[PDB]
Amino acid sequence: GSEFSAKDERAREILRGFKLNWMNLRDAETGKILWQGTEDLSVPGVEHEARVPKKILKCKAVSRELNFSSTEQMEKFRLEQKVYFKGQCLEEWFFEFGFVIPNSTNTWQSLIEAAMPASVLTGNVIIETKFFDDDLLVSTSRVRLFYV
Ligand SMILES: COC(=O)[C@@H](N)CSC/C=C(\C)CC/C=C(\C)CC/C=C(\C)CCC=C(C)C
Repeated sequence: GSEFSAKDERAREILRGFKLNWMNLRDAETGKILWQGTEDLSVPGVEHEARVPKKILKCKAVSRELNFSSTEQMEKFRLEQKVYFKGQCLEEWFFEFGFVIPNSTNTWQSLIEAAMPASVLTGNVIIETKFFDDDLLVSTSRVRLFYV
């Protein structure tokens, strides 16, 4: 039993004012779109799914582009992602956007390098994402991946 702090309140404000507008993945060797979403995969407390083309597992590198809106100002917007296959953490990724202007829309591109078959991976891979503003944890969200 504790206070609902100033940090608890601001983390809640950032979450209620944040939306992921769209996202896509491009083959980094061709610049061509492999997968697009408009579903907000950022939303915590819902068990999200993504159905990506199995040919993605072939790519040496993919670029990921996010477009997001934030009513609240953020000093250092950043993501930590862990990739799980049946509970084993296979990858740990860090991406930094930086300062977010209040009531702004923003585009963010990152590069992911391909560090087992689609038959086995499909439905057994979870990406867990932690959304921070510096050291304030705003949300934790999870996406189960399928290769189709
Ligand atoms: C085994 O699968 C692989 O990852 C290999 N193909 C190597 S790499 C390719 C990239 C992929 C498939 C991972 C893309 C990531 C996804 C679908 C998760 C997107 C989630 C977010 C960007 C988090 C959204 C949350 C916010 C903004 C708070």
